[PDB]
Amino acid sequence: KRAIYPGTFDPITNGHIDIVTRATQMFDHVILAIAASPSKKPMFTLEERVALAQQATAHLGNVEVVGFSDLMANFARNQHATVLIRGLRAVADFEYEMQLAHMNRHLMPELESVFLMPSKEWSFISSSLVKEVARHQGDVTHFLPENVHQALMAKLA
Amino acid sequence: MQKRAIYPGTFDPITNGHIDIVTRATQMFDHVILAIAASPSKKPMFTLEERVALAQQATAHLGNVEVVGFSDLMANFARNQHATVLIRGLRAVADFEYEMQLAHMNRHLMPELESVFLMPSKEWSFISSSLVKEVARHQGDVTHFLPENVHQALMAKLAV
Amino acid sequence: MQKRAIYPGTFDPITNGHIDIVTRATQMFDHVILAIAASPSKKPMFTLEERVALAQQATAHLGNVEVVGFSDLMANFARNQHATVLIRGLRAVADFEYEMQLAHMNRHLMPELESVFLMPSKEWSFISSSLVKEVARHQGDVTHFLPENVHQALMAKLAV
Amino acid sequence: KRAIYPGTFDPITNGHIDIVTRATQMFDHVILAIAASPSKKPMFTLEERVALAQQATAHLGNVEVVGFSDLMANFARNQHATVLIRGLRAVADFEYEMQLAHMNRHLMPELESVFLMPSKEWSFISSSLVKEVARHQGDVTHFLPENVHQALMAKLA
Amino acid sequence: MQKRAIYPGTFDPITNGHIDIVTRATQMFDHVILAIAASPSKKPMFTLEERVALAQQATAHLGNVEVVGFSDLMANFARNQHATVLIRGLRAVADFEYEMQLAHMNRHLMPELESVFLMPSKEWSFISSSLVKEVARHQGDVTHFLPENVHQALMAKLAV
Amino acid sequence: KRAIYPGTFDPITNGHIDIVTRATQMFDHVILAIAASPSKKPMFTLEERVALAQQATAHLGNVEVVGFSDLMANFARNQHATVLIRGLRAVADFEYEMQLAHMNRHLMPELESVFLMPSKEWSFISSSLVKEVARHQGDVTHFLPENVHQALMAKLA
Ligand SMILES: COC(=O)N1CCC(Oc2cccc([C@@H](CC#N)Nc3nc4n(n3)C(=O)CC(C)=N4)c2)CC1
Ligand SMILES: COC(=O)N1CCC(Oc2cccc([C@@H](CC#N)Nc3nc4n(n3)C(=O)CC(C)=N4)c2)CC1
Ligand SMILES: COC(=O)N1CCC(Oc2cccc([C@@H](CC#N)Nc3nc4n(n3)C(=O)CC(C)=N4)c2)CC1
Ligand SMILES: COC(=O)N1CCC(Oc2cccc([C@@H](CC#N)Nc3nc4n(n3)C(=O)CC(C)=N4)c2)CC1
Ligand SMILES: COC(=O)N1CCC(Oc2cccc([C@@H](CC#N)Nc3nc4n(n3)C(=O)CC(C)=N4)c2)CC1
Ligand SMILES: COC(=O)N1CCC(Oc2cccc([C@@H](CC#N)Nc3nc4n(n3)C(=O)CC(C)=N4)c2)CC1
Repeated sequence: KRAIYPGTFDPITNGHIDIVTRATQMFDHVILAIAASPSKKPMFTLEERVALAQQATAHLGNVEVVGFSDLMANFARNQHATVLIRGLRAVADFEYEMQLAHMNRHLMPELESVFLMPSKEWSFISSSLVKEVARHQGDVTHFLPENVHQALMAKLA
Repeated sequence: MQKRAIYPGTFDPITNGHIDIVTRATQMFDHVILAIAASPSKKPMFTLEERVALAQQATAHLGNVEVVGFSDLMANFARNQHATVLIRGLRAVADFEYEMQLAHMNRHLMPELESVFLMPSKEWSFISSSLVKEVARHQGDVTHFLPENVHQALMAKLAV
Repeated sequence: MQKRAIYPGTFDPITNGHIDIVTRATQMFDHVILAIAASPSKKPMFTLEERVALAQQATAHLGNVEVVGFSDLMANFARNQHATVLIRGLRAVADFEYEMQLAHMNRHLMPELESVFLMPSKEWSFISSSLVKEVARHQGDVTHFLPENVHQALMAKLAV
Repeated sequence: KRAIYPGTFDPITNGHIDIVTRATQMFDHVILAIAASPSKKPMFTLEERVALAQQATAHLGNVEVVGFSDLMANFARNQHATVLIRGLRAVADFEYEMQLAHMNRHLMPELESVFLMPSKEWSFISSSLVKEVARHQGDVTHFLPENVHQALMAKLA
Repeated sequence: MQKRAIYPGTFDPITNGHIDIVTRATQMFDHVILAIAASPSKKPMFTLEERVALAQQATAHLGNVEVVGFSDLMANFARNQHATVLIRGLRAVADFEYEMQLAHMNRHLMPELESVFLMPSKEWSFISSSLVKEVARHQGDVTHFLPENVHQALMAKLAV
Repeated sequence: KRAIYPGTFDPITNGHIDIVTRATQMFDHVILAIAASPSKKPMFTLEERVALAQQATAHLGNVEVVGFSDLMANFARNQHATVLIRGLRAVADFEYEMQLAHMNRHLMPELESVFLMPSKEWSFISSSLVKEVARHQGDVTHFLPENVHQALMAKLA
């Protein structure tokens, strides 16, 4: 059973670590898939985001970190994945996830969208919120893996 | 991994929305327990025996579904059944809010039970057993939203 | 086009929020049926006869409003009345969710009945008949939210 | 009875066709009004969006497609429209529509905002979602009128 | 400014979520009235005397909290108590919608009473007295969500 | 008791005047704090926004208008404020406010986030909505203090 956990992960947070960890306890192999997403002008390049997520998930033996520029549904089919993992946060996210899931069901009917709920600890966090706090020199050590926190400080320095 | 998943609810009666969710669950987990609550807060339209018999007949074509009644705390029953995945459907915002509140409570009760939310077909996202019962009680056509055996049982129930 | 619109509900009692919606509906459709549900799920504070009489007096200044009681499925009554437009007010998110679920059900029941959502004045967006009744029962001033005849009937009802 | 159905329609989808069709069954004349909206940098020019919507609604005899750069409420008054049609989709849209409706009621009290619900078939779709799928080469033929699907493929080619 | 704030509710029973909110309120206002509704719509699990005694013992460490029962309209009681601040907790969207509707009503009833919304710790955002009671009734562990005296009273109540 | 009311206030509206007035009836001293926010490309410079808010709140004796580029929580600590005022509007805002409040509680546990509800009169308005109406020449005199309405007309002229 293969699952894909896609997103921009700019950068990967403890919220994302929590969701991917939960996914590895349910599925034999989890592909953490990072969207190149040039249109959103990410803070970190695709190569940097992949390296950070690789280092942050190295302790999980059944996680594979990959980058993609393809249509989500085509990438999932090409990874032989039948499960798509997304974390639920707020109503805006939930409504957007429902749009993506109905669209993905039209593109790949056998790809099942599965929603996980992160720990209360990471419910309110996002990569954007952590970057905004960090841009104004606020302490974000609690919200990120060690390697990511160092890379974020270095990027803003 | 040989995963055991639980899909709990009152299923009063089981609808095509429930069939959709349980079918999706059987496609990703080895064994699915469709768990029927014995004693809901409000008296159900269908007795537990009727709910269990309707759900069994409506899921008989799914080889890895087991329909079982339960009266314990859902998490206590899931633990006893060795289920490590809890399945719930999410139709709209109202569901999202309530299901998130239940998921945090269940994680406190049974941390090893993972809550997994699936989304039903657009065809069933606006239906619930309550809405179907209300429409049928008030003389509206609900045939499209139910398995045939449930449509037959509901007509018989409303006729008396 | 000579459109017939239906504005259904329990109207227990009719409030200034309902007056606002029905007034807007009369400005866009030739004939509006303000349809009162005979037998709601919970016993209403006002009997059907009181609800109909209050609604008639409160809308008497609107020439193209007809107040009528109904006990059938709302869509069955709309079809029988030759109404092709169903009017509902949308106050907040809770309304939006429930009304969308009802609209999909009604489209299945009567595809030729179009659901049209109107938004009340900011003055009435936070009120409901239930909230007005709860405030008045607990000795709060609700005069501003009701037509004069309803204010009189509610005071008489609570006095006994 | 004249109704106006405004929006950016960049490009017009089957969701928009469904709403305008429902509007023509209720009102004698429907103006489908396209906002020039240069600030949002549309994919299609105003002239292209008007031509696409004209072709896609040609089978509906009581639809008139026009472009506008004016304040919505002023344009509606100048079209002798007393009804404003909007389709409801998600909570974010509904909350935004409520803000526009209260603002429009202050600018033109006699302009009644009317909300329609699209078919379940088009509930999750938007022009942005269709463009995003198409930008990554996903099949969007189901979601658009034929002429629009050809114009979108051509624009991205 | 010597502000008097009111924190009203049914508190059936008082939870750690309520303790969190009242503690935050005591940190910003000179005096806080934790106001307990005498006669809720549905019969409470705990009598008013039990709710008041539990709330008093659970807030005894807060020097500027006064626990009082009330049966009037909340705004009428707040006016009589010279409270100018009304405290309510906001956990999620469902709360936000209902609390906004209540706040507009209270502003109409008592314009000089300002509604102030506080947000509880992440630890209690998914809990309510109703959810705690439902979990405990169905044999689930709720010790973490309650003050010790409430945990003791709830176990005694469910045992009989 | 000192409270801080932060935001971008680009420009300050009657919705903001209503919230700050309510705040001054509850707290001895209210700091209305304007975020420099260059990343959002505000219509008005920080100096213009501060001058407008100063003039619009001059009739309230216990309001101090200041600009800031710092992390919110650090600015509040440095102002000796223990209360943070935010107005509630829509679900999107409420969900975003909950994220900020949990983040601020991690950065400054003693800073209590307090939410006020504006008058029904200003519930649907925002600085963005007023600017959008004004950009298309719609009458926004009802929604802004006199000095702000003049400055907005002048800026767009
Ligand atoms: C259920 O999950 C998803 O459906 N996702 C896809 C969107 C998003 O990840 C991105 C973000 C930016 C760009 C991309 C690009 C690849 C690059 N570069 N592919 C892509 N495929 C899509 N896209 N975009 C959509 O916008 C909508 C859709 C149904 N399919 C993905 C989250 C994951
Ligand atoms: C995530 O799902 C859920 O959390 N479930 C449980 C609630 C509900 O199924 C019911 C309905 C009625 C009664 C019951 C009874 C058994 C009987 N008879 N057990 C039960 N277990 C609970 N209960 N009640 C709650 O009230 C809350 C909670 C967290 N756990 C279950 C849906 C499934
Ligand atoms: C879009 O509006 C609605 O859908 N309406 C119908 C529900 C409600 O008005 C009531 C209330 C109580 C009872 C009734 C009774 C008549 C009596 N007595 N008919 C009725 N028709 C229904 N009903 N119930 C439902 O429960 C659901 C549904 C889709 N159609 C109507 C609001 C209007
Ligand atoms: C109820 O509908 C609406 O109220 N609408 C207006 C907004 C939107 O269509 C646009 C989009 C971009 C720009 C425009 C421009 C024209 C161009 N170019 N006119 C315009 N008039 C407005 N605008 N913007 C607002 O932002 C708010 C408001 C109350 N009135 C319209 C949807 C329709
Ligand atoms: C903003 O808070 C609130 O608005 N409150 C009031 C409601 C509720 O506390 C109750 C619960 C049950 C009964 C009561 C009784 C007293 C007894 N017994 N008074 C009361 N006052 C009200 N009531 N009911 C309403 O139904 C609506 C309203 C605006 N004001 C209060 C929460 C606090
Ligand atoms: C509860 O309120 C808030 O928490 N606020 C902060 C965000 C927002 O005001 C801004 C807007 C733009 C930029 C800024 C800059 C200063 C400049 N320039 N400081 C800042 N501090 C933050 N920021 N951003 C975040 O994005 C998130 C966060 C928890 N703290 C503030 C509203 C107030």
